[PDB]
Amino acid sequence: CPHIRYAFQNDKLLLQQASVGRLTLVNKTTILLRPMKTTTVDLGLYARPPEGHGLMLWGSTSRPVTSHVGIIDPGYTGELRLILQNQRRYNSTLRPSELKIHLAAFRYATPQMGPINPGNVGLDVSLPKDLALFPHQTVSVTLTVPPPSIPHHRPTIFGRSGLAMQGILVKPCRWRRGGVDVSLTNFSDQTVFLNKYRRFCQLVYLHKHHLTSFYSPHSDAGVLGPRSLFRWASCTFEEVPSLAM
Ligand SMILES: O=c1ccn([C@H]2C[C@H](O)[C@@H](COP(=O)(O)O)O2)c(=O)[nH]1
Repeated sequence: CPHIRYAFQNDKLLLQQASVGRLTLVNKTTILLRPMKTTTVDLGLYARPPEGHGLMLWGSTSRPVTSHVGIIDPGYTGELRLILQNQRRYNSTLRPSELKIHLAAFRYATPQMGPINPGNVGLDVSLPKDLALFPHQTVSVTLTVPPPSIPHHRPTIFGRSGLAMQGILVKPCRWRRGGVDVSLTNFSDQTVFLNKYRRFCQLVYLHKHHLTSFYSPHSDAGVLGPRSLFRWASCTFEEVPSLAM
């Protein structure tokens, strides 16, 4: 893996380290999460993945907060943001050091082809039926028609940022042979009506090397869960201050 070029400037976050292909930031200040609303963290972070790679952005905390897992497209030169949701019906705070923010790369592949719909990592997946997502509840839907097989890669499902901003998170998961149950959780106070054919998540083909059952400083259960640990590419971070905007 060639360098991940990056820039970082934000006095409210600490760069903890950039090690074995993962950069980790921590919050220096208290972050307040209102209930029933999105909290976004403007990271002051910019990054460009080497050829053949995308970037994965995720948050980790033991507090009752759920973060969107962000798929970062290779041509994206804007600022990175972390999108957070409050699990509780009261204010939740992340005191300094309670939030870790991780960025790391991965190889991905793209099929040439609803239900599965310019350089983006993920292909949009459409809703097979209308769903009403009531406030503070989860709704699940099954995708059974298998996506194209790509040698040495594994299909996986992630959310998109647009729905995350409206309080709707997708739990990322592997799309195995036999089908996948996709769970959408509404962290808002508003019932959201998603209609048939609406894009609701994205299919991403990770190189098989990026899923492992082994725990180490090279993998993390925070992305797709504890069965399918995410093992990022072993790239080097290279600071390029000019990238900051
Ligand atoms: O958590 C995220 C997810 C995405 N992005 C940026 C990088 C992506 O290329 C772009 C669009 O993301 P989606 O709408 O496809 O999620 O926004 C973020 O800053 N944070």
